[PDB]
Amino acid sequence: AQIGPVTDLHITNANISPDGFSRPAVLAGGTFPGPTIAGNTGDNFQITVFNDLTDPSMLTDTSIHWHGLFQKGTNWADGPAFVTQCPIITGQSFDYNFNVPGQAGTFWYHSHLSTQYCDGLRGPFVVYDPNDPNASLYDVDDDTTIITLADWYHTLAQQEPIGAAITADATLINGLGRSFTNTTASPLSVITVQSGKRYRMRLVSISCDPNYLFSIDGHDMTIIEVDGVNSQQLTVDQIQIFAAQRYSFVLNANQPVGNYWIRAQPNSGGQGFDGGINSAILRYEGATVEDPTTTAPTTFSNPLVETDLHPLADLGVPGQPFRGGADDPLVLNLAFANGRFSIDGVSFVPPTVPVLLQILSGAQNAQDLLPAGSVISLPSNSVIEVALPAGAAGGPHPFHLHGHNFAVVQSANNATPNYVNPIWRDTVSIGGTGDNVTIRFTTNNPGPWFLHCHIDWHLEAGFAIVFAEDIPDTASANPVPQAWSDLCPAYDQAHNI
Ligand SMILES: *[C@@H]1O[C@H](CO)[C@@H](O[C@@H]2O[C@H](CO)[C@@H](O)[C@H](O)[C@H]2NC(C)=O)[C@H](O)[C@H]1NC(C)=O
Ligand SMILES: *[C@@H]1O[C@H](CO)[C@@H](O[C@@H]2O[C@H](CO)[C@@H](O)[C@H](O)[C@H]2NC(C)=O)[C@H](O)[C@H]1NC(C)=O
Ligand SMILES: [Cl-]
Ligand SMILES: [Cu+2]
Ligand SMILES: [Cu+2]
Ligand SMILES: [Cu+2]
Ligand SMILES: [Cu+2]
Repeated sequence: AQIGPVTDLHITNANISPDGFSRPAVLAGGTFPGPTIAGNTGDNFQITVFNDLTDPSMLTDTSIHWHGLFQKGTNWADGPAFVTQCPIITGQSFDYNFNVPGQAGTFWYHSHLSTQYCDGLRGPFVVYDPNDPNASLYDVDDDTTIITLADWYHTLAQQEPIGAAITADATLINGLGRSFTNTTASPLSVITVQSGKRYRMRLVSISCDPNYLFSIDGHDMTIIEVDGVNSQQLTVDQIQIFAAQRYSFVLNANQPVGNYWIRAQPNSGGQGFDGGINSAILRYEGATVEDPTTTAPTTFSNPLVETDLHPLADLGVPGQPFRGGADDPLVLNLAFANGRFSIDGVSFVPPTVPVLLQILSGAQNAQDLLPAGSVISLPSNSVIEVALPAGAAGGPHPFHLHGHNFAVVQSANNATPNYVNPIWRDTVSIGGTGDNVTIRFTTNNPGPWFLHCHIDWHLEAGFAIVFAEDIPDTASANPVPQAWSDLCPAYDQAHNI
């Protein structure tokens, strides 16, 4: 079952074996992935997070972010550790109490402390629309139509050795899949459909790192939502999905009753499908309980290309139709060297006092805010442009902005900008060497909003900045509950800070 919008959520340690290999994990709701948190557009979510963690090898503190939800007036509830709160300590709980006005779509939640989400704290978050403009395109849309794609590691996140390459050991689809090495025939996930019906498949990348080439043998996929944003219908036969992105697609169960491979090929780790790695099963009702015998094509006919997507609504693009045509046009220098990422020459290291708390205590320009050089102010009620030119090692980097979605004025692998009708989304691949992926948004949400690469290993290695949006109105716009005020004193006492 789905939980919420008002629910408890316990964070525990447990052993799991999603690929047949046992290891300890950090779990929400006792499962990997965690349970789906759900409600309707405009609902009040009250998610009381109980930190019950005891194993220090995966950190006993936690903080949870609700990825893609704007948190307008509730910046304190956003979750990034040392940006909007101090972590919750073990044996304590915290009520994330917020509203989702004006949003409906497919989201997710994840730890936002260190690389802890990699250790298991990740799950879907769905905001249904009772008046969804896409409702008539499908018949079924429920917990059974959510598809999560996850990377899974045998080595614990905190135990990844300095100086060695990090790659995953299995791809998990709906929490199950097979290991790339020492493969065993552990159970695969099954997604069941009924011949003749149409399904809103909610595809969620909960990856810590790889992008996936997602496909379903014999089928094609009609995209109707991108990172929470309704799109015009776009039919594809493969979707390259980067870490933290979401799509809804219509799956028409229009093939013969049978079994079809679901494929998710990561860009690193195991290549191909030998032994059933990188795989799940689409099973029609009435099919034999056996593995598919289908193949992929050598070449896909209609892969997703981001510039092909367009909003369903007339969203346009803010600003003027040329580079720099914004109130606050930025170009970030995104770099990597010697194990650390930087933005404009500064590698992100979380501060002792959360950015939001520094603001509430009276720091009132970004030069006053710590970490020095990692916080950039944005003016209120302004069009912002951020160019994100690629080139830094470890690409393609999926960049994500908290508190906002954005128009993707320029996409990967295409030098032409689009000031008319590009998709809006919240996580975008910045592409490859020489690209100039560029985003736009308007500043109508006071508070400190994290901008970072969503490859969690890169975030940990510094690939982030904080946009302190409308510093002057942050305090008035974001009244804080006592429990939030209590977080840092409890954390600092527990940690002898
Ligand atoms: C990406 O686009 C930005 C503008 O959005 C370019 O920024 C300009 O950079 C030149 C020097 O490279 C400066 O003289 C300008 O002041 C910048 N802003 C402009 C023209 O609007 C940036 O060069 C582009 N990067 C790449 C790698 O193509
Ligand atoms: C590269 O990106 C541009 C801009 O998004 C794409 O150009 C648009 O193409 C569509 C489809 O033919 C036209 O309706 C628009 O008028 C174009 N807009 C602009 C500003 O040129 C282009 O198709 C993309 N290239 C590829 C190969 O997909
Ligand atoms: Cl977000
Ligand atoms: Cu986010
Ligand atoms: Cu995120
Ligand atoms: Cu990255
Ligand atoms: Cu984030």
